[PDB]
Amino acid sequence: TAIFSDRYKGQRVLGKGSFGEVILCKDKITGQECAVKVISKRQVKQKTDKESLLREVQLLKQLDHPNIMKLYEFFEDKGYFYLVGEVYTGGELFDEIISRKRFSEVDAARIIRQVLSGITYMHKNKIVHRDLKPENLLLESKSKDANIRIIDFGLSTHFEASKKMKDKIGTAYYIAPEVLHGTYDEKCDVWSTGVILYILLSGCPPFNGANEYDILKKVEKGKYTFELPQWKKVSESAKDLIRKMLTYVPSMRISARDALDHEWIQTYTKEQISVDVPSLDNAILNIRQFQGTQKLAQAALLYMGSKLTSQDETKELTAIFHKMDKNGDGQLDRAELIEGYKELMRMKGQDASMLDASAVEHEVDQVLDAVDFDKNGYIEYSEFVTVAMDRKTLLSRERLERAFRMFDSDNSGKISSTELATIFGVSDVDSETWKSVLSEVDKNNDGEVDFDEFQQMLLKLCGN
Ligand SMILES: CC(C)(O)Cn1nc(-c2ccc3cc(OC4CC4)ccc3c2)c2c(N)ncnc21
Repeated sequence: TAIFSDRYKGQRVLGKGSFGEVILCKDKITGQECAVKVISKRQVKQKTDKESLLREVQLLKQLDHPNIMKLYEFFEDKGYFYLVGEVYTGGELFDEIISRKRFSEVDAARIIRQVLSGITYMHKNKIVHRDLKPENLLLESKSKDANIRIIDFGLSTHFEASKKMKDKIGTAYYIAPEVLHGTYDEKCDVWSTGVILYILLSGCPPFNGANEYDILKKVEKGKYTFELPQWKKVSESAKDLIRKMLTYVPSMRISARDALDHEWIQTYTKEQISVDVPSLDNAILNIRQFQGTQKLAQAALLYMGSKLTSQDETKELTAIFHKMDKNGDGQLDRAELIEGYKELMRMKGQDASMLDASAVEHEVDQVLDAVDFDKNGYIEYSEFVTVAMDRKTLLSRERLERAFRMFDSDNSGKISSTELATIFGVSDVDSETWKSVLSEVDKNNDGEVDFDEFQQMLLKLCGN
C-alpha cells in the first residue's frame, strides 16, 4: 500500500467541496502540483463496497476528456480517501460570468456545448454525475477562452452526501425529480444541465422557492415557465432545447448526445455566424444577484460552523494542555504544544490541511512566532490556544465580511429584511427563529442590518 503523504505535501487549501476539502498539493520529487480531494471516512459514509470503488477509480483514471477533471491517483488510509487530480485556476464558472458586462446566447451555447460534450463522454462510459450544478463547473484557467472542467463525476455513486445544510446549499435547484424518488439513470445529468442553461439565459432558477423544501416541491411537480420578461429576448431554439432537457419522464428526455446536435447548439456555437447577438443584460444581473445570495448564505453557515468548532476545539485543547501540564504552572514547551495539537488532530480529524506531522509543526510555529515576542522553553498554554483557535475564526470571518460586502452591491452598508428573508431562506434558518434573534440584537431596528448586526445575529443563531 502507498501512503499519500510520502508522495505529496500539502501547500494550501483550495476550498471545501462535496464530500470534503480540496487541498493544493505538490509531489515531493517531481514538483507536480495537484488538487487533492480529501474525503473523511467518518463524515462521509460509503454506499458501495471496496471492490466497486476501486474498479470505478481504475476506470476514471483511464478516461480523458477536455471537459472532465482528470483523476491521476487514489489513496486510502485508516481515516480518509485522497483523490488526486489536476488543479484548475479559473474558478467557478458563474463567478467568472458575473464579472462580464456582456453575455449572449453565443456565450451560453459555448458553455453548454462543453458541458454536454463532457457529459456525453462520461455517459458513454456509464458514469453518472447526479449532483451536477454550477459549483461543479470550473474554468481551466483565468483566461477568457478557458475550457470548462466538470468536477466530481462519479463520486455520488460511491459516497453518501452530507445532510448538513452548509454542504447542500444550492443543491435543490439542480436535482432531477427521478433522483428524489430513487429510480434514476444518466438522464438526470441532462436535466441538471437544462436547469443550468435556464439560469444562464434568464438568471433565475426555473424551480424556485423560499427554502429548500419549497424548491424540491416545485422540482418534483416539474412545472416551470418562460413568462419572465427576459425570455422575450431569447431565441425559440434555446427554449426548445430547454423543454427537451427539462422533460419530466426520463425516457422522453433528450440524451446528452442528441442535445449536442440540437439546432440551438449547432447555430450559436459557430464562432462567426453571430446573426443576432444581443446581450442578455437582465440575465447577467439576475445571475449576479443569485450568485451573491448563494455565496452569502454559504458564508453565513460556515461562519456559524467555525464558531461552533472553535468552541469545541478551544475546550478540548485546553483540557489536553492542562493534563500535559505536570508542573501546574500553566507553561509548556514547543514539543508538548505540538504533541497536544497532534492529539487534537488525533481526535478532531476535520483538518485535512494538517496532512502530516510536518504540517502541524509549522502551524504551531506560525503561532509561536505569532506569540509576538518569544521566550524559549516555557510558553503560556492559555494564550497559544487563544491565538491558535483565533486563526480559523477570522479566516472564516473574513470571508463573511467579504461576502457581505459583495452582496451589498449598492454599497449601502446594510441589508434589508427582505434580503435577510431571502438569505435565511436559502440558508434554511426558520423564519420565526431569525426575527426573534434580530429583535434581540437591535430592539429599535427599522428593517435593515449593517455588517456587525448581521454577524451578531449569526452568533445568536449558533448559540452564542
Ligand atoms: C472550492 C473548492 C475547493 O472545491 C475548489 N476546487 N475544488 C477542486 C476539486 C474538486 C473536486 C475534485 C475531485 C477529485 O476527484 C475526481 C473528481 C473525481 C480530485 C480533485 C478535485 C478537485 C479544485 C481544483 N481541482 N482546482 C481548483 N479549485 C478546486
